[PDB]
Amino acid sequence: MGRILVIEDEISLNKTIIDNLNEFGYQTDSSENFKDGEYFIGIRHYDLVLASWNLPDGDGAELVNTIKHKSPRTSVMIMSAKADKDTEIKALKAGADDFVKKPLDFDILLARIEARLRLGGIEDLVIDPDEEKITYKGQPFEVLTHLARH
Amino acid sequence: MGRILVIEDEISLNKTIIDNLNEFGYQTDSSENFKDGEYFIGIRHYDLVLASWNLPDGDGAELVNTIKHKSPRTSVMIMSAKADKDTEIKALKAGADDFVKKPLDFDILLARIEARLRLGGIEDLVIDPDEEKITYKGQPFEVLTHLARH
Repeated sequence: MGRILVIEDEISLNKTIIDNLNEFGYQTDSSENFKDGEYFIGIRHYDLVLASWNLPDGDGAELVNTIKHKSPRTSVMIMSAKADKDTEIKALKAGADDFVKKPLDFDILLARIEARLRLGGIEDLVIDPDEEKITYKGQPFEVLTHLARH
Repeated sequence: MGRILVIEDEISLNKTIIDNLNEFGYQTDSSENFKDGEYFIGIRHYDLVLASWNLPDGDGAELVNTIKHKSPRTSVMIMSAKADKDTEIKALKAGADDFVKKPLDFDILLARIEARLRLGGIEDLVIDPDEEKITYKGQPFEVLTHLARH
């Protein structure tokens, strides 16, 4: 049960996506605009965050470069009410953590986002999830983690 | 310039994908069968490895469970000469590192696999790429790496 944030201009449509999101218990904030979502990013902590395109605050590629204020202010995931082929390709170039599309079958996205095996990555542990500073001061991998815990 | 291994039953058809692979200098071995590719996995070292389905040695879901001999013998990437909707969904459930599909536009896959921003992850460095044991015995992130190198 992760958390997936919302970046959308339509509260009805963002609730429709929030269906798929909280289908895995994803914490959400109903966005009435792209800016609404980009601030919902900062208001709370989340495991994955949508982004938009061609919204009232979505300036397309200009929004693409804008939303990554210096180092990207999260917004790892993306959303789209269409296939957004060019947008989808560009986001994949950006290596987004996830993404959602309306024409895509929602059962398929349910199975995917619900479980897609998307794995990758104490005395000295200085992990800071709030500031994205996962770190152990000092740092068979499971054995290594067990030794670190003890 | 990485390496992408091949798992396919047709040498010409797999050479078609090998085009996209060596388009980024991906080392390849022409596979005339699923077993051909699964052994090409072991013959050399690679950055990414296709897998198959419904091949002469592709037993579908049975091949899916078979190819992961105990801990998966690489084969992170997958390939398909069709949309393989069920197969694609299942592989995504497996959290594959990569994949290729024939109906998918090859320019799109060129742009993706060429550059999709897929990054993620000395005195004591005990990294073993040959045996997948990336580790530093002792172990700002760039600063940390610089300090470790010195």
